[PDB]
Amino acid sequence: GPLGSMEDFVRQCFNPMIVELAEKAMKEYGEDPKIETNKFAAICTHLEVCFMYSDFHFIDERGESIIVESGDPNALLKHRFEIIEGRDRIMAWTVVNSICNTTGVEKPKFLPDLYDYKENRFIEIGVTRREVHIYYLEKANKIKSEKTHIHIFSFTGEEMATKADYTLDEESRARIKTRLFTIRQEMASRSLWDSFRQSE
Ligand SMILES: O=c1[nH]cc(Br)cc1O
Ligand SMILES: O=c1[nH]cc(Br)cc1O
Ligand SMILES: O=c1[nH]cc(Br)cc1O
Ligand SMILES: [Mn+2]
Ligand SMILES: [Mn+2]
Ligand SMILES: [Mn+2]
Ligand SMILES: [Mn+2]
Repeated sequence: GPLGSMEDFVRQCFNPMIVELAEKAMKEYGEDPKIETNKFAAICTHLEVCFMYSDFHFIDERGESIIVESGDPNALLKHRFEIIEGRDRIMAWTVVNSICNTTGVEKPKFLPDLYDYKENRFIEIGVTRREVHIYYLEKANKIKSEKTHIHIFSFTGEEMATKADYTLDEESRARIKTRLFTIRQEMASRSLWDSFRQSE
């Protein structure tokens, strides 16, 4: 088949909000999305997974975690997760500091992806085109904050999480895995996958 451009793929297959946040992040770190294109797709993918991990998860009036998949959550519901990824540096640390000095949870050395108000911990999300165990160890060795929970997804459906604690129900994680499989399949139709996989 014809070889498509990763640029076209990203713009067609991700929400404009996600694409814009990804471009802003790459700029901040001095990478050009029109040149590091496999990286731009990876950043979008990771951001989307962070959002999906958060979606539909609330804390109810009794303080219990619940799932609301309709469009309207009753006004008394609280989002279960704080999303750190996607924010610029200053705002991201502002949010982390607020959580920390409030909940008593200790300050991570690197910006994590999420904070879980049910489990009372930061989460680092990872999305890998390689074996989940290898990537898990890489993340763990990088942060070693060792209060930060790590949850790794691969494009082929494997997961690895700290202490075999997967935080979410199967259905939620299935949504994420389905999305990753969709991304892989579409890239493959455009002959973009092989190179995207090998670039990590
Ligand atoms: O948190 C980030 N680190 C590095 C890159 Br490139 C993009 C991010 O959002
Ligand atoms: O937290 C992350 N930020 C950006 C990238 Br690319 C990967 C991450 O795990
Ligand atoms: O995730 C990010 N979003 C925006 C900026 Br600027 C930097 C990030 O790491
Ligand atoms: Mn809301
Ligand atoms: Mn970021
Ligand atoms: Mn992050
Ligand atoms: Mn991450």
